[PDB]
Amino acid sequence: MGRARDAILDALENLTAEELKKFKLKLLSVPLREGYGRIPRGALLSMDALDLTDKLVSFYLETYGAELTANVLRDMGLQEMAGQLQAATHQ
Amino acid sequence: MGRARDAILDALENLTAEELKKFKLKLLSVPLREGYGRIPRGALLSMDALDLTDKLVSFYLETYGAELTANVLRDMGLQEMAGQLQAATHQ
Amino acid sequence: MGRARDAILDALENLTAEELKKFKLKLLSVPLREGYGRIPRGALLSMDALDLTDKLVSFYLETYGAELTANVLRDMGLQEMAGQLQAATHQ
Amino acid sequence: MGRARDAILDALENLTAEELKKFKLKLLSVPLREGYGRIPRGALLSMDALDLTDKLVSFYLETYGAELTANVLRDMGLQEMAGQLQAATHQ
Amino acid sequence: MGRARDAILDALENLTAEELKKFKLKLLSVPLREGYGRIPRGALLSMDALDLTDKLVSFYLETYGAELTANVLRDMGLQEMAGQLQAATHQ
Amino acid sequence: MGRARDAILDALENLTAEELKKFKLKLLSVPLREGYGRIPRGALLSMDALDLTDKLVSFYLETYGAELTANVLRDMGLQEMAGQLQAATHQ
Amino acid sequence: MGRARDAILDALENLTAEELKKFKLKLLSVPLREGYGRIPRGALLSMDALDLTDKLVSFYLETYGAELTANVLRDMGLQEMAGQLQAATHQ
Amino acid sequence: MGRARDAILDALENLTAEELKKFKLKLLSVPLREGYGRIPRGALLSMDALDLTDKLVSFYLETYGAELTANVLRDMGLQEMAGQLQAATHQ
Amino acid sequence: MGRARDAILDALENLTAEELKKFKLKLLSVPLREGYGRIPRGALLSMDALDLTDKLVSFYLETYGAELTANVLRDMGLQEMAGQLQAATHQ
Amino acid sequence: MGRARDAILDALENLTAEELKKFKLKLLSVPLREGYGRIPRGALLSMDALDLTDKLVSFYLETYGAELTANVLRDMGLQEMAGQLQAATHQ
Amino acid sequence: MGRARDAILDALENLTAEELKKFKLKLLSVPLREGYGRIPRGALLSMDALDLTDKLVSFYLETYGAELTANVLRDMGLQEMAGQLQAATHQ
Amino acid sequence: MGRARDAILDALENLTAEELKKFKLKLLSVPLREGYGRIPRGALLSMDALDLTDKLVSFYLETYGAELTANVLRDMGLQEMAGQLQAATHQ
Amino acid sequence: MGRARDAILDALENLTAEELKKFKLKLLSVPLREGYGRIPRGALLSMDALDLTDKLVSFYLETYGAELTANVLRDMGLQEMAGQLQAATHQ
Amino acid sequence: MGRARDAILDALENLTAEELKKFKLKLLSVPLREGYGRIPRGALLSMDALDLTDKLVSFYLETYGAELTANVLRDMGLQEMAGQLQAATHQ
Repeated sequence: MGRARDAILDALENLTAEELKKFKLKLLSVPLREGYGRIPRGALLSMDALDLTDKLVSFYLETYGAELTANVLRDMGLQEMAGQLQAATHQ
Repeated sequence: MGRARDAILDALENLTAEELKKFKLKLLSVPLREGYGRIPRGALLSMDALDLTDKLVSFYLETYGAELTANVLRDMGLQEMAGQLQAATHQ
Repeated sequence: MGRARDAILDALENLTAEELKKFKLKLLSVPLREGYGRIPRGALLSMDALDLTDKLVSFYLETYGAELTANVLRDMGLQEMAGQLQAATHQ
Repeated sequence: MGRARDAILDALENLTAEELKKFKLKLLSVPLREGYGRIPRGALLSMDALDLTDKLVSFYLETYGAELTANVLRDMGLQEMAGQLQAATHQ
Repeated sequence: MGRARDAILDALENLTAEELKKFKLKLLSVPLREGYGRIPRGALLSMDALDLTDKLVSFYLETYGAELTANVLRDMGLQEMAGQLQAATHQ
Repeated sequence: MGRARDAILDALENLTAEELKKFKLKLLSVPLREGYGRIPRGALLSMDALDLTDKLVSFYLETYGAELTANVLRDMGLQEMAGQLQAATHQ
Repeated sequence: MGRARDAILDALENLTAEELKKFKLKLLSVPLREGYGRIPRGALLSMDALDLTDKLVSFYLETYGAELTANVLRDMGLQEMAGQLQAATHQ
Repeated sequence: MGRARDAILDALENLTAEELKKFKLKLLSVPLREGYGRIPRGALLSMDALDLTDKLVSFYLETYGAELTANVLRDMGLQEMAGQLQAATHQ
Repeated sequence: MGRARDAILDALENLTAEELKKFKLKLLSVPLREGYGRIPRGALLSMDALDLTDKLVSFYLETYGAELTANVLRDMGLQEMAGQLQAATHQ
Repeated sequence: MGRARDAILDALENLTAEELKKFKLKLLSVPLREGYGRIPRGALLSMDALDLTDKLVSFYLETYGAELTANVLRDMGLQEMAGQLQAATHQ
Repeated sequence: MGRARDAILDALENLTAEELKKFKLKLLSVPLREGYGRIPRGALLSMDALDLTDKLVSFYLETYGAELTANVLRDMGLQEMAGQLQAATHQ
Repeated sequence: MGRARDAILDALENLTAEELKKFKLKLLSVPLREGYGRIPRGALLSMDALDLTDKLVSFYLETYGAELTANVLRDMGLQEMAGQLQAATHQ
Repeated sequence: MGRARDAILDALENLTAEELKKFKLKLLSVPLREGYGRIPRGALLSMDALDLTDKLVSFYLETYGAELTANVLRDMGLQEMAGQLQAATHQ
Repeated sequence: MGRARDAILDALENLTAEELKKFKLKLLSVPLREGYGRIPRGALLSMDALDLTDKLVSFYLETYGAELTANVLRDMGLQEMAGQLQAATHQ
């Protein structure tokens, strides 16, 4: 088990209830590269942090997941945990 | 065999719980073309999206089932799902 | 997918509690184009801004949804942040 | 089978949570004509409006249930929804 | 749907706190014609102007609502917005 | 079955929050006649008006409940609503 | 319901602050008929004129309430205003 | 088969899970006359109302079951619906 | 259960709101006998008069609560309120 | 079997959640005598009054459970409920 | 964001508590450009200078708001502070 | 088990929602020695005092929780309640 | 707990709104002993005498707080109230 | 985490309610360099000082947040506590 599955989940556990749903809604419209699908919306409106992390690390690998979450956090206004996430992923 | 069984799938996979029950409840009252039966009341209120797609593609053919769900989608006001679904259907 | 969902949300994120209440109340009587239903009252009076975005998108696409929100905002007095909304939607 | 499945859904979906419970509790004492029984209390006290439509159409025929709901609404003070639904049902 | 809902809410938006509660209290004793109930008191003393518009149009018909509000406003002394209200509603 | 179900109904929604809590607190101390126990306190501090009616009618007779509510009602000061409750229940 | 609720409030708006609280304080010591309670002090020490009228209606009906306010207003010196008050109430 | 199997069961469907839970909990402590055992603890705490009635009528005959249910409902606070139960049982 | 719950009650709504904070501030400091604890301070800063009565009856029985209320009420110099309260309580 | 099973029963529905939660929290810290374990940490924080009653009676003796509940109730300040329950248990 | 929202702010806190009232009422009669609504009275007659600036910038354009404020302040007679604020605005 | 479970919890419900907010706010900022992790804020900003004590004892033993609470409470100025806190701790 | 809570209370009873303002403002500059913080400005500038006593005893020892109060009243030249307060506090 | 979490908090409770609102108002227009977004306005104008600092850290990092707060506090006029906070920041 790569440590990346952990260094990402700790990021979501400091996000409040009012903002995590904003995050997950924003996830529906984030840009995607070629060869990668999107999580279905019907299941989308159901996860908490841990199982959402599970499906992100499943459909997306550790790397592209890391950068996509970093970018989307930077988009929504928070770059602070984005910075430490960047540091943890890059090293 | 037309891949529409997957189109109806991700069409149903992108929609949540409070509206899928509305979907099936409306399916009990939508008009049906001749030569076609209606799904029995006994079990219908229990199966998931997967089994729903399975039965609709079994009893009804791909075009008829797809257009039926499509009309139901415009019935609830959901056209964006219906639009991409019809896009997948006609071509 | 279209970045309109990404754009529109910012408008509702910059309104007070009573402002969005007036918004949703006026939404019940706005004119509608042919073939478009209206969101039911019992639901709309409970969800927040982002959920309201989700349902308006599910009912109205990027173009019609954007224009109708712009019309409502121009009706209620905000022509300015609606101005950047319509500017972003156009390009 | 009667189309009344939709209008009754249309009525229940635009009414708030505080008044749907008023509806269901008032259903316990509305007069009932011959040949019909009254819905058990315990089951209804947790189930939603659409399933309520389901059982009321099951035990009571669509027309009778329609005027029953209309009588409850004019009893509880809602007139315009009652009028629109009775217009849909009568013709 | 009828534009009269807006013609009521916009009129009530220029009423001050002592004005609106005096309006609401006199509403408890205004004469009512046959076939129409009265708003319950306990909840009435809590919700705001827009909520009040919703309830009055729910209990009373948008036309009938227009005349009853016009009557009560003329009764309480303010004749200006009564005039603009009747002008807007009549056509 | 007796209309005491909705006869008492309008009684609670014509009195607002600060006195309905007084109502239930009085209920903890009003004397009870033989063969009937007192409602558990933990549930009373959480039920609303409708749940209050449901519990009191379930545990106390529609008649006996009518006299109980009337007595506690004019005991706390309100005789008028107790007035039409007297009128409706006893006739 | 009786017009008295309107016929009473008309007394309180033509009189300014120092005498309304004098009426207020005299209310604590006025004689009461049997079977009638008195407004709680700390509760009464907060409302305005219209809420005071509502409280008077809550404990006292149109007849006894109007009579007692008329008697007190006569007692406190202002004789004419009680004049048109009793004129409106008697017929 | 006696119709008492149906008679008793009508009591269960108007009792939701909470009072159902206290009912089944008290069942482990209700008084027992000679010649009668008690329902096993393991099967009790998970089983639905219909099967509760089934083992009620198997372990205990129609009469003993009738009075034990009447007594336990009276103990838990419901004597009205228990009242019609006992009225049906005696005649 | 003693009517002191009703008795103590009417004392708190006959005292001004500016006083009740001084009331509770003294209550969190008055001497107590053995075997009885003191109210959690943070909660009493948010309870109302009714909730204050509820808590004092919950921790202290009707009697001891009566003497403590009398002692604190005479301590602040309020002679009339203390006299009427003790007259109600002692007999 | 011992009727304290019922007594401790209504020792809990007379109190609501926010004191129930601190009660069950202190149950993790109440003194334990020899031969008795403690309720497991994982499950304890999840069930309602009835279920925790079941577990405490299974783990602990009716006399032992009753006395420990009395002690912890005295610890949290509720004295009169403790007194009546201990009166029931002793005789 | 334009400094015009700020540029009005400092120009307003040197306006005494009485003349902001006449300023507010005068705002209800100022000429308005087409496509622009008028600020609601019920709100406007209650906020301070800060919130008045907030809603005037929201409803009216920052350039438009600045010029209209300069015009109206010139209308009442003040030329010095009006001159400095307009000088700050245009350049 | 150490009695600090109570000795901490009692320090919290005797202070209102305002100060516990800055308490929990500083908790994610106070220094930690090595080997001890920090409670996530995402769950933190929605818990009560009880759950706060629970997680503090979970992550940190009774002693370390005791001194951290004492020191942070000193930081926010409360020296006396914290005073009996250490008085309980060392002895 | 110390009676110093009560005395300081009526140490403030004869202070006018103007002198208590001078009191609190000079409390912002009085020297303090080590181990004690300074009162937050925004909070003090809105609290009353009672809340001021609450905060000062919360942060400063009853002995320490009483000595500081004696000192500050001595600073302003207030001799009589300071003398009686210090006489009460010392013994 | 950097201590600046409280080094900003202490700068907020020492200023009154009348000026924190115009502080957050000015925050709506502060200059921002690239990579830094602006807090949504609607949610902004409802938070307190603590939540204000929370999103100050959430949107902007420690040094950036501290310097922007220093600049804005210099801009609004207060020079003393601004110097205090900046002195706390740099060293």
